[PDB]
Amino acid sequence: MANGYTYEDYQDTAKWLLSHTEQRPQVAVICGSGLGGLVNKLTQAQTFDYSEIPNFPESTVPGHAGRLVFGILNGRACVMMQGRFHMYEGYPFWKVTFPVRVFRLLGVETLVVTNAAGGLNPNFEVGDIMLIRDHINLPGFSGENPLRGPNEERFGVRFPAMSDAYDRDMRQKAHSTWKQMGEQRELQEGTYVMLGGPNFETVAECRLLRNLGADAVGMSTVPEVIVARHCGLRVFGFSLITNKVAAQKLEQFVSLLMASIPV
Amino acid sequence: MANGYTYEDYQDTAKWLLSHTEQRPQVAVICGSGLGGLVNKLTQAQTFDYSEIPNFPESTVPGHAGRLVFGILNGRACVMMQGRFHMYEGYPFWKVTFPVRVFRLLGVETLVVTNAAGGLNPNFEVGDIMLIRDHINLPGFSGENPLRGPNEERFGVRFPAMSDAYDRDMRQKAHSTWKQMGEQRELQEGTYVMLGGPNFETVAECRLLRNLGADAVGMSTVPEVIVARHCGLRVFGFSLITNKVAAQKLEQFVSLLMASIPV
Amino acid sequence: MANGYTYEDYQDTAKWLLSHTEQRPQVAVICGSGLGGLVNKLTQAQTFDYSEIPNFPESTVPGHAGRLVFGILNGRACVMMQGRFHMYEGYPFWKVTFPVRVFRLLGVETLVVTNAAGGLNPNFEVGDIMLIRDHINLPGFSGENPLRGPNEERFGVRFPAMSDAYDRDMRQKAHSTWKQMGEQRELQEGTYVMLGGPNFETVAECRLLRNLGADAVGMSTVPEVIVARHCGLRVFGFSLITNKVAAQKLEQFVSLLMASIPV
Ligand SMILES: [Mg+2]
Ligand SMILES: [Mg+2]
Ligand SMILES: [Mg+2]
Repeated sequence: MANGYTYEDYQDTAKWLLSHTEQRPQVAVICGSGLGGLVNKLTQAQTFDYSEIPNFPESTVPGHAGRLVFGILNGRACVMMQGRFHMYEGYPFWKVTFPVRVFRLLGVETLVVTNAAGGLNPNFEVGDIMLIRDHINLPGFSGENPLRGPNEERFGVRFPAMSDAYDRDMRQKAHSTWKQMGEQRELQEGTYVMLGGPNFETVAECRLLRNLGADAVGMSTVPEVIVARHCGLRVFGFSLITNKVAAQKLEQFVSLLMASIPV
Repeated sequence: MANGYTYEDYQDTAKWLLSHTEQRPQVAVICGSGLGGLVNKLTQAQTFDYSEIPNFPESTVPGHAGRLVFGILNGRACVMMQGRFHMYEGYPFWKVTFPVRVFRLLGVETLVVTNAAGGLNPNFEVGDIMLIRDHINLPGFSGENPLRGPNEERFGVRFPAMSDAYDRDMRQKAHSTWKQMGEQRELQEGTYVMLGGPNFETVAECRLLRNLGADAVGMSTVPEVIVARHCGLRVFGFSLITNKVAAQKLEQFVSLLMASIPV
Repeated sequence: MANGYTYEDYQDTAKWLLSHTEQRPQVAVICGSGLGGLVNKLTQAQTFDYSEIPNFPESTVPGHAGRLVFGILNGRACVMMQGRFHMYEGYPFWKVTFPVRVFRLLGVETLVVTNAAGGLNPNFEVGDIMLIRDHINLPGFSGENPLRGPNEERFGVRFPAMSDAYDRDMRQKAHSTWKQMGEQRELQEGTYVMLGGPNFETVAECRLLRNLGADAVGMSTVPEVIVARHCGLRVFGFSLITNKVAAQKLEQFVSLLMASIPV
């Protein structure tokens, strides 16, 4: 589906935000299912319901508060999406990813994505935290892509590379930080595969996905990462393994990682 | 694509049907390609062309009569779709699956799906009947799903499970019944994979599908099963292997199975 | 997505072309990325910008000139698409494939497709030329197909076969011709897989594709081949391996092949 937002639309929203808060975050965090508590660590917090922000889509899924919260996390200025958007809600990817481009226009340089996923790797257990090393974009194979349509050169190039999407340096930082935390369970890492949803997978589908090389499965994140890389944002993320085919722990982990982010 | 039918639309159609026949079926059967003769076993039959039923889509494929027939099959009150709808016809899944929700609103509790499929399992031969044990929804991987869009809580939940889609008890019943039939060829069973169509598969595609764990391939059924499970219908079905990459026999088989359906 | 062009639309465009040139090509060639120089071998050339041809879509990708050139190539009357259309540009397949049906209505009998692709087969090296033996249509698995919607019987059948898409005889001709050329590097051949794009693949995606049996990957061609076969055109093509996950050479090769095309 071709994008319906104009560059000016993104700019209008960014301007509105800049004129409503003194906060100037360099980092943006998208909180997935059951990860909304991450905004509780914020100091000097300022909240905006998605409904009050011009052009913003709305979270219709339970567990997704639908609020944009600016604040200081571990001495770092951040902006968090307390809840996100999903294709299964009826949103084309250009709407699901709208905030990512707005963040770039606010001066954000790093995007942290989080989600709740089903574990396909047999070595994963419920409660595991998997650093996303790579992804498999199934909807993208059929053309469902947030970048579909005329390319906005002011954001990025026509054919963006995706092989280096998840920042290697941050991957290293995450592991070092996990060790400083003294966690008994090792920090997992792997490939996240996105499918449309909303129904849960069949066994045949799960076997298929695992054999495709996927370690975790979900219905989000990938489109946001694609748009982030297209506009030049540094990206890193984690999947909270909510079941085998921790949230508070991940929030703590992300808070410590703020200190490791460059700039 | 987001659903265009409102709950009331389904209700209007169900009401129209209830006011045009005294029949009150507990079972619904969708007859796929070359399986239209199944309506010939019906007693006290009452037919409605899809064109005369408010809100109903139309069968444009040859071999699909495009008629809804109520009647008694093996002493069981049934409603049969003599012909179905397919995505390749240009129908979004919310239109392809419209009748399933109407059946639920008529008081139907069990849905039997049938189709003609190409055999991927090398042990299948033309004329084989494969009980559907599981499915692989390729269109669903890219987001093409009848459940896409706002969830209608009056039908079902936001994230329905699909791993237990094909009723285990009916699976057992089917096998016992097949044995009572004294059939020389064993009743096959496996995973059905759906793809969009309308063109037939290439060899490379067939090898791919088989290696994905699929036993049979077609361009229908899966969306109907997803909608059925979402609204709570018991589901079971069969693929008539029309070629290696029986109709009358399957009709007889389905007639006997009526006695095995609960309620 | 259902086709938006009527049979008459294709006919109008074909009529316009026939009334603007004396050229009556029996062969059509679609020049992919970096293959636009092929029109330089044409004698008695007549060019039409896509923008001046009624109903024609427009090439928005760099390297795609967006011109239709009629001319004589190796004593053979040809019509070449100097640049093509892609789904990632925002075009549904029925627009991407519009020219193919116009060519059929001009009296064209053979379609030669070319593209630039990434090599998945580990035995391929940059600069390799891969004769397309078969394809894997990922978008087609989810229903994204140029044939989706009501079937135009005046073009072809409802369920066209695709297993024999790439003409075997031309495959043989290509190899014989390559040998006459005295090329030191062997002519490769294999399966081309199409995905939507526009972003480049991740490593996980590349491993997946290779394991699916694909030898080369790109974001075009497959839809054109499907439409060509549907309307009865003889089809053959090549992928120029532009990188491992020659243009002038391929142009020379295609020029020699004109003599091998039947009729
Ligand atoms: Mg404040
Ligand atoms: Mg009667
Ligand atoms: Mg001239």
